[PDB]
Amino acid sequence: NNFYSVEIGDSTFTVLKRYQNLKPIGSGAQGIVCAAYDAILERNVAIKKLSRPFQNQTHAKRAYRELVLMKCVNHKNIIGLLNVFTPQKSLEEFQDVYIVMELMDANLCQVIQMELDHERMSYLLYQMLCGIKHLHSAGIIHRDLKPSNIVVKSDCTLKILDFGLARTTSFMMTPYVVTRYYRAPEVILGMGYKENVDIWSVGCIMGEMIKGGVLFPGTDHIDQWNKVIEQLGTPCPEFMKKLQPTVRTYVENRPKYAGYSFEKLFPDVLFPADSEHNKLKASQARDLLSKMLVIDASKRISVDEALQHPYINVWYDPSEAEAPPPKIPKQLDEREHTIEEWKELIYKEVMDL
Ligand SMILES: *[C@H]1[C@H](C(=O)Nc2cccc(C(=O)Nc3ccc(Nc4nccc(-c5cccnc5)n4)c(C)c3)c2)C(=O)CC[C@]1(C)C(=O)OC
Repeated sequence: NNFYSVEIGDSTFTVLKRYQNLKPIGSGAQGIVCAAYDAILERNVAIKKLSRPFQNQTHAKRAYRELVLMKCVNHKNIIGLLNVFTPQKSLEEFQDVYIVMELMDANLCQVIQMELDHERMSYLLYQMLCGIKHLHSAGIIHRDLKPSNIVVKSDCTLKILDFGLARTTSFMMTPYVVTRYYRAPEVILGMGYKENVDIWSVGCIMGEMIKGGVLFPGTDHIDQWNKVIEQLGTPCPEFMKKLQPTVRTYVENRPKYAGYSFEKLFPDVLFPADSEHNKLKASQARDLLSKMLVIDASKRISVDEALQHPYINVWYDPSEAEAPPPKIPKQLDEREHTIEEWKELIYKEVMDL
């Protein structure tokens, strides 16, 4: 009726007539989405087709949370929901959901390819830190931040696609993707997490921008773990006492590394060179890299203190940082229910807007 279906993008896509010229922009990140032009609002918009959201229990939990969270999150550095629609008119035959949001030119991974400058790099990192603070403002910790979860436009405006792994494993189900490269020590040691875990992830991304490759490439679960202490250093005794016994020895049992200093791990040579100012802000980069790339969680730099760091404080505007916190309605965002009950609630979620 008011919907038309397109067969390109390797699947039948049924959209409102407002969106036309559907062009596939899908990739390795969770889900396959395409690009289209929304005539009514005169803006190009990316649309995602969620296949079988209630197919299984874990599918619904990830589809349900992101749907309620992106609906009620209002931030420049977090992607937002413009319109939500489903072609089916029946809950009984309800099958698929489509998500539309502001289209962006590329992901962080692509921008990492092009080596950048201090002024642009600081702005990219600054935006990520304000997004985390807004999420931590509502009590949300992502624990899955990665260069493929982060999208940017050509004016270097940064947005975050995923809302995290929620509450919890390095062997997740089909909707999730493990992506262990940018994970913290606590995520791999099962010791527990607080809000400073995300600081670790941006540290690996910032180092990846400078170095040009993944800082800690691990073949398996703990090859990453060996990679971390190989360069940063062996954790000092106070940290090793508090881990649970079964892996506490294993941390102690493996070969000890003194570790490399950040000075030669991140040398000034690749940084911008003939400048002093870039060389000085290279000193501003390494000092903060020191404060976030510490395996000990409790004395890690926080995002609030990271946001007021001289490297990042230059862009400090309270609009992005000291924003009003988001409230989530889903009070039981801590629970699971029936597959059929899962299907009905997301159906009610999509249909009231
Ligand atoms: C990074 C890198 C890599 O392979 N990445 C890569 C390579 C080629 C093309 C792309 C790409 O398509 N990028 C891209 C284009 C357009 C958009 N636009 C956009 N806007 C809003 C929302 C979305 C969206 C929403 C949900 C799902 N997908 C997209 N898109 C975007 C976001 C991106 C990307 C490598 O060489 C190594 C592998 C990396 C890490 C990678 O990307 O792995 C998949």
